[PDB]
Amino acid sequence: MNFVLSDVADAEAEKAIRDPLVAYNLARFGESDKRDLNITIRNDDNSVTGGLVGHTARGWLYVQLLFVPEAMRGQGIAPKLLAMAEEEARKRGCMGAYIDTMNPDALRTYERYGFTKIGSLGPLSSGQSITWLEKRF
Amino acid sequence: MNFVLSDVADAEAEKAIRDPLVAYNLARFGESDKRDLNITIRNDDNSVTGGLVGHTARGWLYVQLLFVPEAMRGQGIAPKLLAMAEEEARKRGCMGAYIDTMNPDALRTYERYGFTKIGSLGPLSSGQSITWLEKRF
Repeated sequence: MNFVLSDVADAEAEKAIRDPLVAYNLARFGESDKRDLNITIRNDDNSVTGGLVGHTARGWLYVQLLFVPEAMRGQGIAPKLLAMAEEEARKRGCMGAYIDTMNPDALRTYERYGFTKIGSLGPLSSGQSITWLEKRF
Repeated sequence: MNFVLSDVADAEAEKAIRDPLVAYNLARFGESDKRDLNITIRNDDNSVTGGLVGHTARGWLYVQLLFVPEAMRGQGIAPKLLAMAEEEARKRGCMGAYIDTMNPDALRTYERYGFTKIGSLGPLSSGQSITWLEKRF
């Protein structure tokens, strides 16, 4: 058996590791019910300028990406995206949400919104920390 | 400005949110130096049967996926994959590694290896918890 180290992206190799791990997790822990949850912010010509990317699985919303366009900052837009995601997650029957960040301004936004820190690590090479937060419904 | 909720995967929409967030993070927090780190376990005909998928960024190794084939379990293979990843991460000048799991047997493996819990949440709908762990070099 050969153990091969690589530093390049490879879709087929990554799939060949992900698929059996997913199958293993299904067999052991039951259905994940993984379902995407995105909110796009779109201008007059339907272009995506920002939004939220996440998903619900195993009763929890994970927010993966959130971007607010420069022109729309300081205007409750990030909280609006979080509120739209939470509303949809509650509809799907979720028990809570989680989120992570290295940005102190995003961290403040999430905390004001109602997330509570669950752990952190750092520093990163650039001096920031990663913080994980949850919000139980 | 239109806020559009969706529950289907969309590469172009997700890219249109990820790219400016990456550009924002570069401008504010400097270079990430994101670099893939994979280890494939390959049989005699070069097929991937398992391995580790991760990356290094901002001084830290993140292990995203780890799968050991059924025939190779209870044989120090998951620790071997972690050791190969750590060796490469140290070479790249990383300060530490982090990892997460909902599998109590994977959690035990990671703890024995030398990871230490940084936080957790749960329960999930299926009854398990998510645990995050770190290992500082």
